[PDB]
Amino acid sequence: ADPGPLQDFCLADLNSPLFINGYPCRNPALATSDDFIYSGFKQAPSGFDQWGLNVTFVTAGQFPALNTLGLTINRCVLLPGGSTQFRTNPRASSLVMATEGEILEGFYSTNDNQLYVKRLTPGDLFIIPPGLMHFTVNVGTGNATFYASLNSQNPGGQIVGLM
Amino acid sequence: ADPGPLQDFCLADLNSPLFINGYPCRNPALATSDDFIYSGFKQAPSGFDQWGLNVTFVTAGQFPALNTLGLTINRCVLLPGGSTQFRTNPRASSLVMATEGEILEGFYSTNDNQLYVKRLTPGDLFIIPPGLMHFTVNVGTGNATFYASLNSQNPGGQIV
Amino acid sequence: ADPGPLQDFCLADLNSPLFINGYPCRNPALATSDDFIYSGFKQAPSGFDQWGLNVTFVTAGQFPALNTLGLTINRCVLLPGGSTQFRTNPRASSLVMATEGEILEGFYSTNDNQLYVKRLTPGDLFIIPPGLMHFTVNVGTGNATFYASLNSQNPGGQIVGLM
Amino acid sequence: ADPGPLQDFCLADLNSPLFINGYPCRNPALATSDDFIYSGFKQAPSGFDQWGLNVTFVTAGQFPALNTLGLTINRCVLLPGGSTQFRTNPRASSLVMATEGEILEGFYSTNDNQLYVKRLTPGDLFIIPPGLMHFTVNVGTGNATFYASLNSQNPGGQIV
Amino acid sequence: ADPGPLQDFCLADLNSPLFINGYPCRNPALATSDDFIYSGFKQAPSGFDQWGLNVTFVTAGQFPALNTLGLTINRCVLLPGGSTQFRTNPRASSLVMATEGEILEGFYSTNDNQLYVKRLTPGDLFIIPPGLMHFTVNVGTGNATFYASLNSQNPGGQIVGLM
Amino acid sequence: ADPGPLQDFCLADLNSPLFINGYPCRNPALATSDDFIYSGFKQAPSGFDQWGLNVTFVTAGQFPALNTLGLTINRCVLLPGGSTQFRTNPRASSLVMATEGEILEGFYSTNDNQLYVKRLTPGDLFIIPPGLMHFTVNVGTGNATFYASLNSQNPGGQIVGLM
Ligand SMILES: *[C@@H]1O[C@H](CO)[C@@H](O[C@@H]2O[C@H](CO)[C@@H](O[C@@H]3O[C@H](CO)[C@@H](O)[C@H](O)[C@@H]3O)[C@H](O)[C@H]2NC(C)=O)[C@H](O[C@@H]2O[C@@H](C)[C@@H](O)[C@@H](O)[C@@H]2O)[C@H]1NC(C)=O
Ligand SMILES: *[C@@H]1O[C@H](CO)[C@@H](O[C@@H]2O[C@H](CO)[C@@H](O[C@@H]3O[C@H](CO)[C@@H](O)[C@H](O)[C@@H]3O)[C@H](O)[C@H]2NC(C)=O)[C@H](O[C@@H]2O[C@@H](C)[C@@H](O)[C@@H](O)[C@@H]2O)[C@H]1NC(C)=O
Ligand SMILES: *[C@@H]1O[C@H](CO)[C@@H](O[C@@H]2O[C@H](CO)[C@@H](O[C@@H]3O[C@H](CO)[C@@H](O)[C@H](O)[C@@H]3O)[C@H](O)[C@H]2NC(C)=O)[C@H](O[C@@H]2O[C@@H](C)[C@@H](O)[C@@H](O)[C@@H]2O)[C@H]1NC(C)=O
Ligand SMILES: *[C@@H]1O[C@H](CO)[C@@H](O[C@@H]2O[C@H](CO)[C@@H](O[C@@H]3O[C@H](CO)[C@@H](O)[C@H](O)[C@@H]3O)[C@H](O)[C@H]2NC(C)=O)[C@H](O[C@@H]2O[C@@H](C)[C@@H](O)[C@@H](O)[C@@H]2O)[C@H]1NC(C)=O
Ligand SMILES: *[C@@H]1O[C@H](CO)[C@@H](O[C@@H]2O[C@H](CO)[C@@H](O[C@@H]3O[C@H](CO)[C@@H](O)[C@H](O)[C@@H]3O)[C@H](O)[C@H]2NC(C)=O)[C@H](O)[C@H]1NC(C)=O
Ligand SMILES: *[C@@H]1O[C@H](CO)[C@@H](O[C@@H]2O[C@H](CO)[C@@H](O[C@@H]3O[C@H](CO)[C@@H](O)[C@H](O)[C@@H]3O)[C@H](O)[C@H]2NC(C)=O)[C@H](O)[C@H]1NC(C)=O
Ligand SMILES: *[C@@H]1O[C@H](CO)[C@@H](O[C@@H]2O[C@H](CO)[C@@H](O[C@@H]3O[C@H](CO)[C@@H](O)[C@H](O)[C@@H]3O)[C@H](O)[C@H]2NC(C)=O)[C@H](O)[C@H]1NC(C)=O
Ligand SMILES: *[C@@H]1O[C@H](CO)[C@@H](O[C@@H]2O[C@H](CO)[C@@H](O[C@@H]3O[C@H](CO)[C@@H](O)[C@H](O)[C@@H]3O)[C@H](O)[C@H]2NC(C)=O)[C@H](O)[C@H]1NC(C)=O
Ligand SMILES: *[C@@H]1O[C@H](CO)[C@@H](O[C@@H]2O[C@H](CO)[C@@H](O)[C@H](O)[C@H]2NC(C)=O)[C@H](O)[C@H]1NC(C)=O
Ligand SMILES: *[C@@H]1O[C@H](CO)[C@@H](O[C@@H]2O[C@H](CO)[C@@H](O)[C@H](O)[C@H]2NC(C)=O)[C@H](O)[C@H]1NC(C)=O
Ligand SMILES: *[C@@H]1O[C@H](CO)[C@@H](O[C@@H]2O[C@H](CO)[C@@H](O)[C@H](O)[C@H]2NC(C)=O)[C@H](O)[C@H]1NC(C)=O
Ligand SMILES: *[C@@H]1O[C@H](CO)[C@@H](O[C@@H]2O[C@H](CO)[C@@H](O)[C@H](O)[C@H]2NC(C)=O)[C@H](O)[C@H]1NC(C)=O
Repeated sequence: ADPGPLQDFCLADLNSPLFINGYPCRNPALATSDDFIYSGFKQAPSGFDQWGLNVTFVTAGQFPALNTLGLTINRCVLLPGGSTQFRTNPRASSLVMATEGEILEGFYSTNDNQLYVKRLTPGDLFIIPPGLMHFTVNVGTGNATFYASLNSQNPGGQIVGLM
Repeated sequence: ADPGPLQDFCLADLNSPLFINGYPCRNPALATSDDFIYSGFKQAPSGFDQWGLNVTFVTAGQFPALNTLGLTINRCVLLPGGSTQFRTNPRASSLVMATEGEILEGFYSTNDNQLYVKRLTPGDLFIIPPGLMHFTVNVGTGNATFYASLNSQNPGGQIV
Repeated sequence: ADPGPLQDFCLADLNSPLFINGYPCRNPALATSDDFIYSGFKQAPSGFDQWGLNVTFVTAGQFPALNTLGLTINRCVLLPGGSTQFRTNPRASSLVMATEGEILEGFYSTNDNQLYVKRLTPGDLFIIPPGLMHFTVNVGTGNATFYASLNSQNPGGQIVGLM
Repeated sequence: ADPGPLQDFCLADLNSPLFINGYPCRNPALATSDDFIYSGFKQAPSGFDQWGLNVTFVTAGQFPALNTLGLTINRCVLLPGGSTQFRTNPRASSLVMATEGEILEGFYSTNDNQLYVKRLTPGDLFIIPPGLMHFTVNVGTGNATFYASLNSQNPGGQIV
Repeated sequence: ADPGPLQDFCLADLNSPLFINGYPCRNPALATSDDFIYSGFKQAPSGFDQWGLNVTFVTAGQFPALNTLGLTINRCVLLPGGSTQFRTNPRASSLVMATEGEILEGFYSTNDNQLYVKRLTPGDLFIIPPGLMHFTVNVGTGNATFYASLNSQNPGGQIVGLM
Repeated sequence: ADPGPLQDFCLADLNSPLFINGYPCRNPALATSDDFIYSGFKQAPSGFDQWGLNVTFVTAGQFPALNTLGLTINRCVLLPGGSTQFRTNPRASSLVMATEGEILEGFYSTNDNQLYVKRLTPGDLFIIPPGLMHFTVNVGTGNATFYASLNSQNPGGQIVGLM
């Protein structure tokens, strides 16, 4: 549901004094190859929340080249015993790929909160419809790592309940 | 640019005799937890094209639960010396994450085909705007693996 | 974010054996004036949930002419002491109009769940961004009534927390 | 058909010197609870046009918090004998709810202007597809009041 | 505002008994090159309305390959003294190109119907925003021909006034 | 896929120092009738590329009134023996109308590049789905002229192969 792009690219000007839907852009003539790579995932999680989750975000706020292009990827690492609590992504679907460890991944539908839940091991994909309450719990040994691909440059994230 | 969903989910009925924009759906009341997991990536590449590329596709055609939900992920594995050739994804952006090996990833803009190209190592991301000509070359020692996340259930792919 | 209409109207065929995004339609040549009125709100709430809320829904599931046209209105009645609990509308904004009694209406943003809350009396409007956790509490005398206008034929509704 | 929002909210800066599709926004960090309520409907109609209609508008121009969020509600009050004349909402559907009095509400399709018209009494809803010519006539004894919910922050209005 | 296509093409099955938003499609495997050409404009206008206008329509109803692809072209020919009356295209912009003769082309805005009117000679373009009341009158000698490009497979057309 | 317009019109301010998705706009109160006509097609092609193609562009970059309104028209003239090479329009469908001369027009699908090719004479239409590789070659005598209608204010254009 992100607005369609009206040109090739439009790098977010993160220090603009203006506020618009999304971000104003830098001069596209000034873009270089370096603007289209993002290397943030090379930094390991620097900490975890009280529930054992670290999220490393890659939205247009972190990766200016994502502006207008409709995509986000977030890396989630769960300590042993860690969980996400109940969360939503208000403005995007989330396609989860497990890459390390083992997790319980589930979402609740809008039909009396019917729960669709599966155990994921590395390689597994799990799709979360937009805005629906979901969770991840680490059920394996060591850390669990998964990547969420979302169809918005800024899906948003909200903690909705605790466990 | 995928049409927005008008309900929670709508699993593609791949055996329907009808043809519509996207796919007709199975009865949502019959959907189970098993319908929202996809395990295709656990199968290693079974072969490679003449250029050393294997693509393992996860569109709504392979993962029915993606129907109406606007996302695709593809796994690409390149043998040493492998290349993707020049390709487009006509109907989606592509966000590439390198996970193994090292690649050259680039795309051409519509302004005299200016080339934006970078070396990617595991962890790096590279964004290809929708429809733009792009390529990947394996410049590392072993196999290169990267995943393309696309904002369509069926972005399409074309060698140009 | 509802798909745009590709013709004047497309009345939901609610007894179709097919399932598609949205609803298949009846033959538009068979539509009559009666198909574009909906009188469900003339029935008073027939009951309330354990927390004192009655919702009378008008989505495309109840009002076939809404199919493809991107709108829903729901009537909410709260008994004295009643509340909605914490809820989301996953796929639409919600514009609330209070018409009877007095309510506390609020939503939480995705920025550390900052709460935006106001007391509403009849005539007041309050806008809930899409997918964001929100609530209504009856703080007046007697029943509270408000109408939610949503920009989807089927916004969805999910109870996300209790109070 | 309103562009999707790219953040939680984006209050219209109505005093901006810039002009863009929609409105530039105020700093979201400065938004308060007061920004998400609108109390304009507490003012009764201050006057009526020659045809006995008063419209009290709530678009993003009046209610800045509606900016990017895709909704509008307008209150229409018709004096006895009043009428709206033939009008369109070019960029949105209109879902009409009658709340006081009795009205004739109708719209014309694009198929030889077939007329779909119904009598509405309080509680009734009537849906007008986007852009289609429509009208309301007061057929009751007192004032008629109805609210139009539209799926745009700025649907537009035109007498045709 | 047409829904985005979810595949390469989707030729309208005009003989389907089903009704959905837009059209159900033929088997894309059966599509041939001939399905993507439309030659209706080789037919001259066969008649004119009360007022001297002939419209030759190319929507998805006439050109099945337009289904899901978001475009329509209409050819309009005006006899001497002919006019369109006041009309709207409810669901699309219209980009008019004059190719023969001379016309007065105008639309009214929603701001108290301010009139934007220009007269066009062959080669000229004039843009009509979506849904806005507009008209064209033949002000030259002989026939006037112009083509309307619209960003919908089925923009719709309505006479709204009589001029 | 162009973002929907949020007002009647929004003429591109091409002299703005700002960069956003699309274009910032001039004050709509200053717009006049002349802002909605574009006469660029009155200029004949001033030159041709290596290969005998001239494109006269009418995007929002040339015709500011197209901004937010979702349409573009391009005129293409091919010298004898001329061709476009393999090209894409990344962000729009293209509806081609041949008006002078004779052309071979084709596009390749994403299904192993199956070729859909037709030859066109004046009046014929041919639809190119968005982003798909396509070409036109002049196969008649003299100049060939066709107009491309695209459902974007800035579809973009890319040479993808050399034929
Ligand atoms: C789960 O994931 C966390 C975060 O990635 C791991 O903790 C991190 O481990 C890094 C490497 O093991 C630590 O960096 C090292 O720091 C030392 C001294 O400062 C350096 O000499 C060394 O070269 C590295 O740079 C990093 O400090 C640490 N980060 C955090 C936030 O804790 C964690 O690893 C496990 O826990 C830590 C506390 C150590 O005991 C590790 O040995 C141990 O593996 C991951 N857990 C598992 C089971 O893999
Ligand atoms: C690059 O990636 C490809 C595909 O993932 C690797 O080839 C695959 O290697 C597997 C071994 O890890 C092969 O499985 C074996 O198959 C034989 C034949 O029946 C079995 O008897 C045996 O028990 C294993 O199951 C798999 O068949 C093979 N697939 C293909 C399509 O070739 C490749 O590995 C390298 O090449 C193969 C041919 C072997 O020589 C591997 O030992 C070798 O590492 C990957 N290349 C690199 C450099 O990592
Ligand atoms: C809050 O809203 C509820 C639902 O609208 C009100 O309860 C409803 O009141 C109706 C009319 O007062 C009841 O219908 C009547 O039934 C009787 C006997 O069956 C008939 O003789 C009569 O003609 C009406 O048809 C309806 O039964 C009732 N519905 C429910 C679900 O309770 C409620 O009204 C208040 O509570 C009820 C229990 C009565 O005591 C009412 O007198 C009282 O006003 C509304 N509350 C307020 C404060 O307005
Ligand atoms: C139809 O709706 C209109 C607008 O809401 C009603 O007119 C309004 O009636 C108010 C009374 O309820 C007027 O307020 C009074 O104004 C005077 C003048 O200064 C004050 O001194 C006095 O204290 C009140 O505040 C209000 O001015 C008036 N507005 C307009 C634009 O006319 C209308 O009511 C009917 O007409 C008016 C003129 C009075 O005669 C009312 O008593 C009468 O009911 C509504 N019509 C009906 C049939 O309900
Ligand atoms: C989870 O782990 C990630 C990765 O280690 C942490 O992300 C890092 O968080 C810090 C502090 O929030 C960020 O620092 C910020 O950097 C920007 C760079 O311009 C600067 O402007 C800010 O003022 C601030 O210094 C850092 O960028 C960020 N790194 C990445 C790759 O995202 C995250 O904090 C961890 N979460 C928790 C809860 O511990
Ligand atoms: C690259 O590697 C992937 C992963 O091994 C290969 O994908 C696999 O391809 C086979 C054959 O195309 C698929 O089997 C087919 O399934 C369909 C539908 O069930 C059926 O009609 C066929 O008869 C056949 O059984 C298999 O599902 C697929 N697996 C996954 C996970 O996608 C791919 O073939 C390799 N590409 C090349 C060029 O070697
Ligand atoms: C809140 O009050 C409303 C209005 O009184 C109640 O709505 C009504 O609910 C009943 C039972 O769910 C509906 O009955 C159904 O009618 C359809 C009509 O075709 C039928 O197919 C079903 O099998 C069933 O009989 C009724 O339609 C509905 N009325 C309206 C106007 O929506 C609602 O149940 C109350 N909620 C609670 C929690 O009490
Ligand atoms: C129908 O009744 C409504 C409700 O009384 C009238 O709306 C009110 O109209 C006045 C004058 O147009 C608005 O005041 C103006 O506000 C702007 C912006 O602050 C300012 O620039 C002007 O100088 C003037 O003060 C007032 O805000 C507005 N109230 C509401 C709630 O919308 C409307 O005028 C009546 N229509 C007719 C035809 O009588
Ligand atoms: C305007 O002229 C066109 C072109 O001849 C007419 O279009 C044909 O109309 C008949 C009758 O409905 C159809 O069966 C044909 O398929 C149409 N052909 C094409 C190419 O569109 C049209 O009828 C004329 N309109 C009026 C009002 O006279
Ligand atoms: C305007 O166009 C009409 C329709 O094409 C012309 O009438 C046709 O003229 C041709 C001669 O070239 C006849 O073969 C057709 O039978 C006529 N058809 C109809 C429906 O009249 C008309 O001559 C044109 N007038 C001018 C002044 O250009
Ligand atoms: C194709 O012909 C057109 C029409 O003359 C040329 O368009 C002009 O190009 C100049 C130089 O960039 C611009 O300053 C003008 O504003 C253009 N006018 C119009 C109406 O577009 C175009 O340059 C030619 N292209 C080639 C490759 O020769
Ligand atoms: C094809 O088109 C070109 C461009 O319009 C023609 O060349 C022009 O011819 C006119 C004469 O009518 C001259 O006034 C221009 O100066 C020429 N311009 C250029 C750039 O050459 C050409 O003659 C046409 N050829 C055919 C066979 O139709």
